[PDB]
Amino acid sequence: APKAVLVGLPGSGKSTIGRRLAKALGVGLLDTDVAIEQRTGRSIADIFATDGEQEFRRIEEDVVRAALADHDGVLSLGGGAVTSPGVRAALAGHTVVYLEISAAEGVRRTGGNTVRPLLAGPDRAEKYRALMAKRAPLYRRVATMRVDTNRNPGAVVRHILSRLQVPS
Ligand SMILES: Nc1ncnc2c1ncn2[C@@H]1O[C@H](COP(=O)(O)OP(=O)(O)O)[C@@H](O)[C@H]1O
Ligand SMILES: O=C(O)C1=C[C@@H](OP(=O)(O)O)[C@@H](O)[C@H](O)C1
Repeated sequence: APKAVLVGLPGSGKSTIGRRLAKALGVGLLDTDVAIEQRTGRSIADIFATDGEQEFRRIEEDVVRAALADHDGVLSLGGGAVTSPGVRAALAGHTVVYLEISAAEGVRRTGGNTVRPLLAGPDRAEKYRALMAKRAPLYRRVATMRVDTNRNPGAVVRHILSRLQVPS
């Protein structure tokens, strides 16, 4: 099972922190979005565009569940994976690091030309707020560790490592 599962909104630092945390723990990084792409042979964007969000979530849930069983490193979940009840259920018992970000910094971090089905213009800020407001309690319910990332990646990682190692 994963040493740590990373959850957070897009732009919260999953890929950055994941790479750095993985390195620090001497383990591999798996991103569930990449495994979805690997397994389906299809882009995340095409599944959304053609098949729709709900089929995406079921695929995503299956991939999350397998990864929770087969991956021994740091696992990062796509931002909406916690909207699925069965994903939250499967996360029970795991080490789950919620990377928290404010709207304004998250907006700022997600601004370039990455294709994002649920966060395209115009009005990305509005859309970011709606995703944050809706998902905050969902991230909170699965998290075993809340990490404010609004700090330096290196710092965030030292904090995570520390908190993985010692009693509450
Ligand atoms: N702890 C942090 N503080 C400030 N900026 C960060 C931090 N972690 C990541 N970033 C920045 O946020 C952007 C997106 O980070 P990323 O790791 O791709 O988030 P996610 O993978 O959750 O979408 C990048 O520009 C990255 O440099
Ligand atoms: O917010 C979401 O629901 C999504 C976030 C993406 O993952 P990241 O959070 O890694 O960008 C990806 O799974 C898809 O576009 C849906």
